[PDB]
Amino acid sequence: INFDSFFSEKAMLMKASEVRELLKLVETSDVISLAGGLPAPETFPVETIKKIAVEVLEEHADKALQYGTTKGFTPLRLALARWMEKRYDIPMSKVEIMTVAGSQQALDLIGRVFLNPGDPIVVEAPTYLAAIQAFKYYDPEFISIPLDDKGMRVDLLEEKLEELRKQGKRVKIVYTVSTFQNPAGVTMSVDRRKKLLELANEYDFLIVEDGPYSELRYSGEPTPPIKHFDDYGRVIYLGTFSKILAPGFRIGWVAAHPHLIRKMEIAKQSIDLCTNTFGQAIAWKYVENGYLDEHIPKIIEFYKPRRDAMLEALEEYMPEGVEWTKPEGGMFVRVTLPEGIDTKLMMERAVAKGVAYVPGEAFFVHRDKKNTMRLNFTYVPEETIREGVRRLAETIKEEMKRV
Amino acid sequence: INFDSFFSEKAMLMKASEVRELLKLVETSDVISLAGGLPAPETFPVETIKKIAVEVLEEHADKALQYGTTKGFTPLRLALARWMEKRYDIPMSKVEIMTVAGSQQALDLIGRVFLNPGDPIVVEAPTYLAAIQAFKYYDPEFISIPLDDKGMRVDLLEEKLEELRKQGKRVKIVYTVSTFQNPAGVTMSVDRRKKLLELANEYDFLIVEDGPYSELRYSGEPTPPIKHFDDYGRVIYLGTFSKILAPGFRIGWVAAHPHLIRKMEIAKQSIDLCTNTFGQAIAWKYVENGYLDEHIPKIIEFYKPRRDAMLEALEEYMPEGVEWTKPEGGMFVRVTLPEGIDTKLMMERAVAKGVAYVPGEAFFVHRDKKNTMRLNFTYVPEETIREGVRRLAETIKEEMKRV
Ligand SMILES: *Cc1c(COP(=O)(O)O)cnc(C)c1O
Ligand SMILES: *Cc1c(COP(=O)(O)O)cnc(C)c1O
Repeated sequence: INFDSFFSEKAMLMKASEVRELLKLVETSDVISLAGGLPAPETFPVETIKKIAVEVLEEHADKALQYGTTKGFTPLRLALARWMEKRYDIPMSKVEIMTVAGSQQALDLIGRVFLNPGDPIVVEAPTYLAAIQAFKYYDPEFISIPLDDKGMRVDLLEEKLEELRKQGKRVKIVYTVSTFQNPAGVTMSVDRRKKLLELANEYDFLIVEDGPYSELRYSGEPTPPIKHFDDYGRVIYLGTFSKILAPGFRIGWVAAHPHLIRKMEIAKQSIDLCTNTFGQAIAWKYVENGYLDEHIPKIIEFYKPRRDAMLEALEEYMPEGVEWTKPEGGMFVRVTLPEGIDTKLMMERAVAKGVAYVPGEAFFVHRDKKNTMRLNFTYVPEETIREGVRRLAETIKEEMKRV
Repeated sequence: INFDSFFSEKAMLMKASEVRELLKLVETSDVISLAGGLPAPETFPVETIKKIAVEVLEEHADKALQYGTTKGFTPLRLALARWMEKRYDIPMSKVEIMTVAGSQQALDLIGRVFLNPGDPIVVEAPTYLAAIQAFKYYDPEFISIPLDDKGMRVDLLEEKLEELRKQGKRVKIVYTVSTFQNPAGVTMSVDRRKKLLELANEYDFLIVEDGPYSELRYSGEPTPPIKHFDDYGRVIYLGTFSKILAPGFRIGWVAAHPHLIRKMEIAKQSIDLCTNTFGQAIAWKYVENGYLDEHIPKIIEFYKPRRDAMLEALEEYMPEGVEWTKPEGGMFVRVTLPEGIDTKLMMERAVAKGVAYVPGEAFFVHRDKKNTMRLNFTYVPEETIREGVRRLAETIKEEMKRV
């Protein structure tokens, strides 16, 4: 049987050889990996989860195990609306909540609901790889905007929007991981958040704010989600239980205008019918009964030291010519090497010295920048982080000699 | 803000006004609903689920709560391969297993992976509404084939395939809910299953066998899944825990040739990253430790009486001119009224008399047959079923008078 002849056009394109190649290197024996994107299992509130699971099965079995609505388990959606309104002072008048099988599904749904081939969509450069993967399927025109210490360069965005306007072109969506960005670790300043919203009205586009780390600030001044400043529904906010509960439940939520939620709901129905109800019932109690609020500080207390250890090790071992972001939360740090260095090609040399990272090329729509890398500090203890950074520094010193 | 201007072409099309209209009628006060498609909560093995959940959280917390692979939790996939091989004597050489967020996701993935606009796909007439919904998004050309007491009319399929061949057209996929069909309740005979496979080789197409009720036969002679006769990978088998464990976990699985699984895996990654791991770990123990095999007989024992009550009530109260299928398992029965009767229009009259059903028009790609309906017997007790059928019979007697 020739199976290839059955595949659709989009299926013929998609492939994952490069992710397999990277996994092969990262999993090599005797390698300290700083290339992961996973939360630390020590942060999973297992005892709390066990207690709630039992509670749900004893008092809410039928609703927790039966098919649910596509929009999502109402008690959870209501608890999330209340929690968000309170924690971020979000104007809720034009806000409705729907749950999704992880924020990832929201990304795919945003693609289905808003993107026609060729539609211009703005993403940061670099940006979340899974977002690029989700949107690319819909073949939009990717417009990338650089970042700096204060996140997306909204000044450059405005210039690009004007240029596009003059070309009779329009941007439908501006996608931003506004706080503790994956992969850069930078955070959009409040002044830029307000400006982005102004631009959204001026150039009439919608903002997709991915907020997976909104609850994980370890230091610096709080930066309210862009959604907090949204009074009309210009922002589609994506939250997730992945980093504040556990990735396993595959439960995320979308806070947006009813008109958008209804469309996303219709699109979701044919994809998976509903988000898993058992996990939703558990998340319901987790949020409504105060467990989430009690656990967040514990997560911060666990990650902060690892964040500090990585920044301290970089300062201690990295040679001159190397720069890195200073994340005030989240799980990632971006390291930038001198121009001319290809961190993808240097990978095997890093692995040879016992360390792994994610070559930065992948986080760029066109994979045009090659001297950066993403490091992770959540998954490994402080000493391992230091040893890992030490090995990476030697790798870099040697790479710098090549040319 | 004019949100409509942002919606994609496909988003502009999709809508759910008719499902809302039906839900409105079904939920009317004082109505016995035979229009549901849900398993009975009494069949959920709650105590077993509670025990396994605790076990998983005490002994496998990290793997049950952390992000999983897109292909699926290996211990579960291996247990499913073993269980299937044993229970259905499936030739496993060219079979690999991947888990999905319910079989529904498999349907969407099959659409993404195999269907280009205009591609001919065969479905039974009637067929599973959610399947039509999943495939339609990909705009294929629906080719429908009638059913009879022994399922899909494979003789008619062959004639249609020949006609298409002569037209230079080819069918990529033949989708069939081979056992205890939703909505008809009929089952494809073993002779037709073997013939369908022969045709798959002769006309070179792939078979998607949806087997949500493969484990729920209450009477009659066992009919092995079409997959049991597949030695080369012509069949993509879809199983689900929805009717044998609980719909809430949103865990289904796909048993197919590695080449197809790999493509589906790539497509799934950008949709939701992975199926929820917590539910997968629970399903793993449920299957591997023998719970599933012990529970199946209990489900059969619970549903069989309800199946019998509905068939007995139809025979007792239905007027001459009314026919219905005699399901040997599953959850549905198809009732056919005299030509000229529109069960969609009769709906409000049925609701007025205290009973609801699903007008059959929806289960047809073009919604061209209007004298049928789908009844469900799993969700309500025997006496309620009889009272419901009694009210439906009076509704029909009166409808027959109209013209
Ligand atoms: C961690 C993360 C997510 C979460 O994805 P889920 O599908 O909810 O697990 C989303 N966006 C970014 C930027 C992340 O790094
Ligand atoms: C019940 C049913 C399913 C199961 O769907 P899930 O997404 O696994 O819950 C699939 N196909 C048909 C024909 C069914 O009636």
